[PDB]
Amino acid sequence: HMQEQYRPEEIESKVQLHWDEKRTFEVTEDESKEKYYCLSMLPYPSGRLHMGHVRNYTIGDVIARYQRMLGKNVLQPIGWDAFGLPAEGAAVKNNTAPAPWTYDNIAYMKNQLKMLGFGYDWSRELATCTPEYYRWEQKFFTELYKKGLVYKKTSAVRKEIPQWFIKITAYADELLNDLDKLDHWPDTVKTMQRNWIGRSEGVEITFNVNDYDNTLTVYTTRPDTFMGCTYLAVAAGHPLAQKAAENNPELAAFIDECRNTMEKKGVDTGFKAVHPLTGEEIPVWAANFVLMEYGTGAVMAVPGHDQRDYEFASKYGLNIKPVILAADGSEPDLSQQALTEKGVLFNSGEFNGLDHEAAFNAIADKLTAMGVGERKVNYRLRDWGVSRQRYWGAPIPMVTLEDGTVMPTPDDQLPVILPEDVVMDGITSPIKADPEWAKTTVNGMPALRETDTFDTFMESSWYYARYTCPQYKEGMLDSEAANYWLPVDIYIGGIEHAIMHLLYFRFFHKLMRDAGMVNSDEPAKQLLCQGMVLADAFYYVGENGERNWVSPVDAIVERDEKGRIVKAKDAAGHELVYTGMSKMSKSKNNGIDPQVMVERYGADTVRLFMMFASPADMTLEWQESGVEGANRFLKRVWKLVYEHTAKGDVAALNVDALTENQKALRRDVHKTIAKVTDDIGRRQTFNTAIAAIMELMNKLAKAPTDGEQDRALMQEALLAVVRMLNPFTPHICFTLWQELKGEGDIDNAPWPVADEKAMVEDSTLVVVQVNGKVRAKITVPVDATEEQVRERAGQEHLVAKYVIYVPGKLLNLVVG
RNA sequence: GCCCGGAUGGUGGAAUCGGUAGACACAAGGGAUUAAAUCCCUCGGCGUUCGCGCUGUGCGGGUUCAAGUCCCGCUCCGGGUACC
Ligand SMILES: *P([O])(=O)O[C][C]1O[C](N2[C]=NC3=C([N])N=[C]N=C32)[C]2O[B@]3(O[C]12)O[C]([C][N])C1=C(Br)[C]=[C]C(O[C][C][C]N([C])[C]C2=[C][C]=[C][C]=[C]2)=C13
Repeated sequence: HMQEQYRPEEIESKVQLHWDEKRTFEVTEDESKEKYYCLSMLPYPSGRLHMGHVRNYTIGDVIARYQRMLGKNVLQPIGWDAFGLPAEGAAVKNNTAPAPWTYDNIAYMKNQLKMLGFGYDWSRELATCTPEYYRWEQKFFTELYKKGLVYKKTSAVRKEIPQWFIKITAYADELLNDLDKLDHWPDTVKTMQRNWIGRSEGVEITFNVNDYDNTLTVYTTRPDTFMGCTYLAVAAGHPLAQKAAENNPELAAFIDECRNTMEKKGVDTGFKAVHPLTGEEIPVWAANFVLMEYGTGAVMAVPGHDQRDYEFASKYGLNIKPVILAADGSEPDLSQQALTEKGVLFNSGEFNGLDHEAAFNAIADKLTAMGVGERKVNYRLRDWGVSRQRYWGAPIPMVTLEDGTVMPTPDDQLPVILPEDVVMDGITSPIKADPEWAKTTVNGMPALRETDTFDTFMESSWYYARYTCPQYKEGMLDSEAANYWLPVDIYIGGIEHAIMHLLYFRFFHKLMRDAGMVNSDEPAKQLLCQGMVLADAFYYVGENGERNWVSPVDAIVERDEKGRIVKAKDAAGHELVYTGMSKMSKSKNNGIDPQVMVERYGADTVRLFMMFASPADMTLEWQESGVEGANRFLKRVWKLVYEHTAKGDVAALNVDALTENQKALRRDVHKTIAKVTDDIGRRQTFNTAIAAIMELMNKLAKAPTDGEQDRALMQEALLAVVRMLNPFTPHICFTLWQELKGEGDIDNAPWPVADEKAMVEDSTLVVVQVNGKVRAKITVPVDATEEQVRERAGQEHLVAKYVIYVPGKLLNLVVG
């Protein structure tokens, strides 16, 4: 009783309900099956899904459904990165609280994800704003504090705000070195992490300052140039600069100008530091290019060999000394710029003649012996600031006794619950505004608990591991369950997370490994960064000179003979400027609502277009015509199955009794199976895999369907096609598999395997070239020798008119 | 300015660690059909006797029998970034 028309509104919600009733995608830690952990970055509950979520999650679902078909035990989890700033403002504007707003958004977006047919294990679903989740990061933060990895300090955000830090710098070498294990991670992401880590090898040099109580220590990556140091430079916010700023209004003004935010700017402090090797006095200047946060907040200036110092000394008349020769051993030309390149020393006394590595070592060694030097490794990577002065976050489990002592919240008081029934005044966090909230009792003593909450990247740093044991009440992780599934096989997300989430979850993994929780070094094997979804963008210039962005749907376009947009207007008469394909946005007004598209064409059409239009890691250009083309293709697949099943049951296929035509058509079915298998599994080229299925569908629509063996071959092809399309379009394929009388549910059906005997080509095509230009195309047996292929090539008349040989492919003959 | 990318028909894209350039789809133009929609052929440019011939992967070069693919440049494009 198959329907003639393909109507997704009659197929999809029934097929989705079936997946919920049968718990089809719910998995456990089954040791008899090879596991596969396919993860996609968890969504933030903003209210509605965007095309970027649809692309990310379709990619993940294609892999999870295919890996299942190969007989693997697949974990495809989903959850909600539910804490965050956008709930705080939306609660105020909508006269509600961040919690019911978030839970309403989770419920609406969850329905949207189900309407897309993503095969998630919904029993492992998590909301990171529930105490059942954040209680484990609170307990883990108390353990890190006891391990010496957590400290508090006032840092600059400009306001100096006291913050909680986790020492990520204690793991920097490992984060850096373990990038060489990440062969299935993109080079871009790895480069961004190497650069963001910024490992640096140098020397700390300490100086004595005349009429100043403390010493002054600088950090240098070029100690070889120490004899060409003519002055020192400190940050504006540096202690020495602030001491001198009292008897200096010129310096006091500069420090304030710096605080109230590539040109150089500086004021001489008036302090004189003594060069440890010459005993000479050099001035100490306050500089704008020196960061207080990096190293010691002070540098040694060698204007002759550092370009920042060159421009600083040239502007302020400071001394520029040459101490490094140019590559050819000649003295450098410092009249226009600094000599940056590393080389042999001169004007360096006992250090003359030493090459770069020898000069670096000898000067570092000499100073180290004198007590005024020591090698130091610094990192651009700053410690992880994890606290926020915001309400909608997980409470920090730290307390301050009346004693003045600071300690973690005791285990028997965990979790520190964030109250959800609150009224937001927009100005202050309800847990800060109510003075009684922070008043607690710890170790029998009155205490004030932390009112700052964790930043949301704390919950996203370990969610991937919590999906392995989401209802485990005895700890953060069940090591047995975690190690069964971890590391993640493929993590699908965006490159925009390279140096934030993609680095924090690597660090968090190692902390868990070092706590005994996991037995692996890295959280994810392969990282697949999907590209942005693009849409056309138009704007008109208003009478006031303002740009008003118009949605492409609202643009009436005029095209040339070659279909390119030549002129465009809107229904109001405004002349539109087409800007091309760009990132979807609210500023550009060109966003496409995936819910509008799923209701218009069905989830399978939307799913298939996004996998077909472009390679997963490249940008996708949203085109209405391309989505309609995908819709038409699914209707052609439906039509071929409708007509085939309308002819009743089929006979058993006999490969031994096949016609020359019937065998060649079967060979194309099996060669397609092999290509689609390699494109989805090994290459991850879903577009070429869908193209191969479309090419085969074109052939099947031309094949005869009258005759026992024609109908039996068509049965083998339609059962294979429906299974190959299933990861992309699971709802239509679930239904078509039932119409074709396939065994069980297509979700539990095996992935089609190519019959090696069906793909034995008895002959091959040899392109015959003479001087590289193709002149002939011949057909020779696959078992033929080179002599047989050359004799047959010579027999061709056009070849005869006019020696490299590739078996079964090419034969080129250079003209002599 | 720096870093890392990228450049193939009218468009998205294919050609998988050199060997038939443009698969597959969209757009367009013919065909069936009483406008839309769907189905069926044609389709890089130029020339053509309509058979095809010549050329063609941003621009120059190099290795090679052979380069879209590998290497060095120049131009244009894109994302990221801020004296560490
Ligand atoms: P990092 O490690 O990288 O760096 C270091 C350096 O820098 C400086 N500093 C220090 N500290 C500081 C702060 N705080 N801020 C700012 N800055 C700073 C110093 O300087 B040096 O080293 C160090 O020393 C010397 C004298 N000035 C020198 C020279 Br003679 C030369 C050079 C230098 O430095 C530079 C480096 C930077 N960068 C890395 C560069 C580059 C970039 C890109 C490309 C290439 C290169 C110095």
